Amino acid sequence: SNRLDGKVAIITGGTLGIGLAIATKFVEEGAKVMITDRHSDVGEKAAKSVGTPDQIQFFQHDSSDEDGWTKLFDATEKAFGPVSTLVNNAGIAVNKSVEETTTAEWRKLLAVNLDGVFFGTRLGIQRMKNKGLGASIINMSSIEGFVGDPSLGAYNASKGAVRIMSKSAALDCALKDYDVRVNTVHPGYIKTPLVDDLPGAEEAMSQRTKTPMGHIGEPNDIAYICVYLASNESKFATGSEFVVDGGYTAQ
Amino acid sequence: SNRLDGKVAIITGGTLGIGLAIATKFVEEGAKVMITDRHSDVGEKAAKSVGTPDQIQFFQHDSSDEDGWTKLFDATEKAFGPVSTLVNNAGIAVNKSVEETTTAEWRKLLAVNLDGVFFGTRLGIQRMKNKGLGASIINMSSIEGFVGDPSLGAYNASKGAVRIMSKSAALDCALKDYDVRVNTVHPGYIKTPLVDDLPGAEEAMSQRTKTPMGHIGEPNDIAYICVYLASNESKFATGSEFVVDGGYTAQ
Amino acid sequence: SNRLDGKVAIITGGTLGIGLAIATKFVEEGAKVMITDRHSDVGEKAAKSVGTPDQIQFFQHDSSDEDGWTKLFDATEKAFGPVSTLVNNAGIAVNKSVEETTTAEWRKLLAVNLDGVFFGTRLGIQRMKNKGLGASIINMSSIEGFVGDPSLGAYNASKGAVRIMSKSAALDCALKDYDVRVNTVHPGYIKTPLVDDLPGAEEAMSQRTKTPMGHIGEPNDIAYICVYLASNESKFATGSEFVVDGGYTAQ
Amino acid sequence: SNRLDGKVAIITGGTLGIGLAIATKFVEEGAKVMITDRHSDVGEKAAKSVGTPDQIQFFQHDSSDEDGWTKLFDATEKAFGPVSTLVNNAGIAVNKSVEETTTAEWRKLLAVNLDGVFFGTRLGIQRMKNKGLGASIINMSSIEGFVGDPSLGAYNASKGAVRIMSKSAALDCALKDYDVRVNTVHPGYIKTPLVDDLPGAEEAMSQRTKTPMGHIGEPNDIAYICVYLASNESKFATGSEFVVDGGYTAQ
Ligand SMILES: NC(=O)c1ccc[n+]([C@@H]2O[C@H](COP(=O)([O-])OP(=O)(O)OC[C@H]3O[C@@H](n4cnc5c(N)ncnc54)[C@H](O)[C@@H]3O)[C@@H](O)[C@H]2O)c1
Ligand SMILES: NC(=O)c1ccc[n+]([C@@H]2O[C@H](COP(=O)([O-])OP(=O)(O)OC[C@H]3O[C@@H](n4cnc5c(N)ncnc54)[C@H](O)[C@@H]3O)[C@@H](O)[C@H]2O)c1
Ligand SMILES: NC(=O)c1ccc[n+]([C@@H]2O[C@H](COP(=O)([O-])OP(=O)(O)OC[C@H]3O[C@@H](n4cnc5c(N)ncnc54)[C@H](O)[C@@H]3O)[C@@H](O)[C@H]2O)c1
Ligand SMILES: NC(=O)c1ccc[n+]([C@@H]2O[C@H](COP(=O)([O-])OP(=O)(O)OC[C@H]3O[C@@H](n4cnc5c(N)ncnc54)[C@H](O)[C@@H]3O)[C@@H](O)[C@H]2O)c1
Ligand SMILES: C[C@@H](O)c1ccccc1
Ligand SMILES: C[C@@H](O)c1ccccc1
Ligand SMILES: C[C@@H](O)c1ccccc1
Ligand SMILES: C[C@@H](O)c1ccccc1
Ligand SMILES: [Mg+2]
Ligand SMILES: [Mg+2]
Repeated sequence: SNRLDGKVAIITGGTLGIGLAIATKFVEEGAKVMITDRHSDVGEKAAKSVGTPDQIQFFQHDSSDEDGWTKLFDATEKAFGPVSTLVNNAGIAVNKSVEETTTAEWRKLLAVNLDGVFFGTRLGIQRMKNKGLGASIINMSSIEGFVGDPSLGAYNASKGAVRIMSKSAALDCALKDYDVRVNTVHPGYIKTPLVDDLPGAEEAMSQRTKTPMGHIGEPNDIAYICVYLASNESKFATGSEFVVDGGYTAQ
Repeated sequence: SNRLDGKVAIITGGTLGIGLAIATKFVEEGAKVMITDRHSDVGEKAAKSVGTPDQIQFFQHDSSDEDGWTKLFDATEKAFGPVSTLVNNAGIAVNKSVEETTTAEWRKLLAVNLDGVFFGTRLGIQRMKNKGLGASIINMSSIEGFVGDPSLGAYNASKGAVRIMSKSAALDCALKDYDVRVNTVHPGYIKTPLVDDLPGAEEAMSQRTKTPMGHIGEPNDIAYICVYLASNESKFATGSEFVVDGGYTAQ
Repeated sequence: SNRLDGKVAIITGGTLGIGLAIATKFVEEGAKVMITDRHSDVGEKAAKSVGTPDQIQFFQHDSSDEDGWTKLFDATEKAFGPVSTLVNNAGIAVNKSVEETTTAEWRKLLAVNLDGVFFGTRLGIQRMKNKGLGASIINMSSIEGFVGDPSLGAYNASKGAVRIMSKSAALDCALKDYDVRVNTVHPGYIKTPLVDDLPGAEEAMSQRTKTPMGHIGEPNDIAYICVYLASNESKFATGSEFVVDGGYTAQ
Repeated sequence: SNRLDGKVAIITGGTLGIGLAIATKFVEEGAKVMITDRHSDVGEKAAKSVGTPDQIQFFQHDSSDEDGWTKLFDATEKAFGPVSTLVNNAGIAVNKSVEETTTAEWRKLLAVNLDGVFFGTRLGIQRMKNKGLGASIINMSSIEGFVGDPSLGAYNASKGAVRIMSKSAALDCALKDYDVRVNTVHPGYIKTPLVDDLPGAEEAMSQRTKTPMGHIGEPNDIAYICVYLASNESKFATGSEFVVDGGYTAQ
């Protein structure tokens, strides 16, 4: 209760799975939230399922859309006042090795997972700096920002990029006394309705050679680390990586 | 409020600075706490300053004392019921390079910072495994478990050891379904009454070439990450390192 | 002598500084080498300065140019036989924070430093797999693939991407028995004619708070680690990062 | 040929497996070598198998024996002149989890793997500093200095300690202009006569979920990275970790 009192958050890809759980817990802790998706049908339903409009709203936007990012911040501030918190959660995957990645696949994934995170981080710093908000940018950067996977080549590129670009942003914000922190969160495998629709995936993710806990996580596992990072409890954490992975990367 | 309801925690070196703040926040969140120190004069005063005995007690014990560790767990369970949470926070430093470290200094520091953490982790696993407690062992492993410092040679050895030994323990507990998680916390420089008594230290720690935020942290900065790790909010986090350092290691 | 006997190497940006030294040592160790640059005036002069045409040639190509990559491999094989070794060394920098990076700057840097490395790695795997060549792809991925720099935001993104994308490629090549290794090299600051033309840069790079050795490196420092990685001496090294930085990242 | 001309090296545990291969390649490259073991029967045979006495000798010494370390340096200098190079390779393992490690096991393993490496590094700095030797201390610090293993608890502690203590030493030597570098080498699984005597071990080590190359390494794989680190080719490498692991840690 009340751990995010006063905060105003944007959560990209906030309509499903991890993003939806972040949104849910953010509201529970007193934040106002704007969630996004490119699909209005998913997004309108998502917001109402979490709370009322004084709590949470939806804004249609593809995170790869640079100009839209500006529209999104303006809509959030109109609704709730100045934005304090940004969670760059929208992302896609391609199940190709580097060798078998088409250039179109490469460009499409980087547009969402890398360009989109850049656009959001850049704008967030500009919009949040120097306002006494206790501002926090949380970038989703994966276990696949630490280790490779032979069939996630472009995804690995994007997650390693986010991991280190976030450090750059963290450092500049700290050195300039901007009152903006930047950190990354690195989920392991998480159970969602989507993973459920991939036959055998959860079982495969749960083998001990993959996740030593022997099972995969839940959306709220990622929500709770995001609450900590969004809150003023984490006012001395910047430039760091927060891993919640069931032991995946420990072996 | 209530984030640690039902938990029973031991915090070594829990009478001052970081440990005292962990203890304070743990009680605030509903945990019962046993704090330790080798000095009874510091410890008795510390516990009363935080809460009443149904909340928090003191047990005299040097973490390097293997047999005492057993006494400590028994006293904690007598007071509060079965222990769920262990924070291995006791530690010392020597301001010597590797070259200038005496063997006596080496052995003394390893006895507290490495042997003590081993004894606590080993016993904690034995005492906590298989009880449905949502058990959590939090080992303090420093920014100096990631980077070297030319004048902290033995300290660096100890912190690197804790960092990776904790992964081992995490993995075995996960693979065996013990219901015990093991993680490390890595503070940067934190302001305490002790740092204050070291002339020039805070200023030195606050230079941008050291801590990019331009200031050092506070004890509660470490308390709040420990609350997260002790709580069931972090049930999918094991084998990982949680850094709260003002950007120190990001550059 | 003879450590690269039989090898046929492409070195992008092989006409100056680090790339030129890699080329020089590669020839000295028996490799045939094709160096590239987008500028024919630099490139033709560079090759002749190292050796004769049976040893080393130049091919004009911007590493961001996807179609050219194909032309480059064909020209190298025409000259020297099947390519065994690729050093993705071409790169650019922008001295902007994330906040102050224009979208045009972002795209331009990623085109060279990320897309170019992807194109080369992807093609190299296809062209080198399954030929008994002891093939090796060496990707230049910087100290700035480990730590952030407040004024190198896009560069940091690119280097973190290369760092982890290379692991993906390494893993897939290993799992498929392709006889291709992929590793990254991470230079610290190196003295070149270019650094010399940046007033104050070497001195700034040589402060102990930056490079603890108190001086910066030389091009041959990077050449020698590349010889090791190109050679069959390193036949069990894949998916790893090789740092040569004067201690920069150790503190 | 000649890459270690003039060098005088001590290699602890230099009589078998990895250490023996390091010794072999060091002699081939022009170094004089003193190898150690606690067992004179293994050691005398080992030296003669590599070369003559003007090349390589044996000195009986347990690396956990502090006073002996002094005897060892004196004997090496008597034979060959001032020592330039130290490879701290002696080590033991215990196949126990943290939970199941006895205190006697803990102390015994730390005595060799941690205390021994400390004693050698400390003495090496004192004996090598300020002599224009291009001195290099190479500490064997394992894949198990990066990742945990549930059945190698004490070993993990020791290897994480070596990993970070070496950074400390590297930094102090660099800052003080000692002309001593300190780096760590991190082998994955390597085939030796000992591994061969552990039924099923190589096959187990070679599963793709362990070593993605699908096989384990050979002793010379570690020898060649040590030649690079001992040589002046690596004069700008200090405080770094060199991993040769078949992809083990990349996934
Ligand atoms: N689910 C897992 O097992 C898992 C594992 C590792 C990492 N991750 C990462 O965690 C993050 C969140 O996962 P998730 O559960 O919300 O994903 P999800 O699999 O449940 O669904 C995909 C999500 O991505 C968002 N999205 C995709 N493309 C978008 C675009 N162009 N614009 C805006 N939004 C877009 C959608 O809103 C959607 O919620 C992602 O970045 C993902 O890469 C997830
Ligand atoms: N204060 C900082 O700036 C800082 C910076 C980096 C890391 N750390 C680490 O954080 C942890 C906690 O710091 P702190 O503020 O509580 O320390 P502190 O400097 O305030 O005081 C030392 C603490 O260590 C404990 N301690 C020392 N030796 C002990 C022994 N033999 N047995 C039991 N307890 C013992 C004491 O209880 C005391 O509270 C330590 O492990 C320390 O190494 C602290
Ligand atoms: N010089 C340093 O201090 C330093 C420090 C850290 C990292 N690095 C990295 O090391 C690598 C090599 O450095 P360097 O000394 O050769 O660089 P350099 O500064 O001496 O010169 C730039 C080099 O990049 C190449 N290049 C740039 N854009 C290119 C393009 N579009 N197509 C083809 N080639 C292109 C050129 O051939 C040129 O040799 C680079 O990737 C750089 O990012 C260098
Ligand atoms: N062989 C592998 O698969 C493997 C895998 C990972 C790490 N390592 C590490 O690599 C290093 C070298 O391996 P190896 O092949 O030489 O070992 P080995 O298994 O072949 O034989 C053990 C070696 O350790 C030395 N040794 C053990 N205790 C000693 C003591 N008290 N004093 C002096 N010397 C002692 C012996 O000389 C012997 O050569 C070791 O530190 C080991 O921990 C080996
Ligand atoms: C790593 C995770 O995001 C994932 C990617 C592709 C397919 C399944 C899971
Ligand atoms: C790293 C921190 O624990 C410290 C150690 C010695 C002196 C001051 C601070
Ligand atoms: C990191 C190195 O490549 C660099 C980048 C920009 C300016 C100077 C040096
Ligand atoms: C990690 C390696 O040194 C090992 C340890 C114990 C048994 C087998 C192999
Ligand atoms: Mg640093
Ligand atoms: Mg792994």
